[PDB]
Amino acid sequence: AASWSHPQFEKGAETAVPNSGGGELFATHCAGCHPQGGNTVHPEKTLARARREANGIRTVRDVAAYIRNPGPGMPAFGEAMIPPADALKIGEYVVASFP
Ligand code: HEC
Repeated sequence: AASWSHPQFEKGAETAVPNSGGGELFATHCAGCHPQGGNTVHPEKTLARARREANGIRTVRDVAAYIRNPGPGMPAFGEAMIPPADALKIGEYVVASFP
């Protein structure tokens, strides 16, 4: 934006980003408390499939919903921090990763 800079018709360059990967997003937002799918804050609440499913957290979209209003000691993630597409990726990684 110099004095001589011209108007543009082009728009939306800002949002032309790659889709982030689930593993990286997990490492960034979750692995601190859930390393290797465990739980360092509440030891009984691991991400092991049977345990997630005991509370009805069965699918990718169950994960992506759970993080919006989770249990004590876990922060809630709203949609500015973890947009819907990113929530799905994190759900995918949880389901693909922790038996
Ligand atoms: C620590 C500050 C946490 C961060 C960051 C994340 N989680 Fe978490 N998680 C944490 C606690 C203390 C608990 C137990 C809450 C309770 O009910 O007592 C959990 C639980 C989960 C679960 C399972 C819920 C259940 O079985 O009832 C899941 C599926 C889960 N957490 C996923 C998850 C994801 C995907 C995160 C990053 C986006 C994440 N957690 C962050 C502690 C913390």
